[PDB]
Amino acid sequence: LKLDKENALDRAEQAEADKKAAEDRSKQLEDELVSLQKKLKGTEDELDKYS
Amino acid sequence: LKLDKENALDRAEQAEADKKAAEDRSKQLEDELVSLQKKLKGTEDELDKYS
Repeated sequence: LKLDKENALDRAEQAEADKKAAEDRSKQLEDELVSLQKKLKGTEDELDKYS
Repeated sequence: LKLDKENALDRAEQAEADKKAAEDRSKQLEDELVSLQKKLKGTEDELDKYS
């Protein structure tokens, strides 16, 4: 039916939306691995300045 | 419609595979962000130890 495709599509479309959300989380987490690594190296560069 | 439950189920399997690859990345990047944060706090608490 249209309801089988709509439910399978709601799963696929929501999975694409969840891929957007999962990608939003993973890309933001990669941006924040850069933020964390950059602030880790901010702190490391500052460790040397304080050391 | 009739085969779009199957096309959208396979699309859901792929979209779930890609949301999962993005989410598996979100988890790996979360583990890395937390590892970087623990190292950042390692360096930040050490920035204080030197400061």
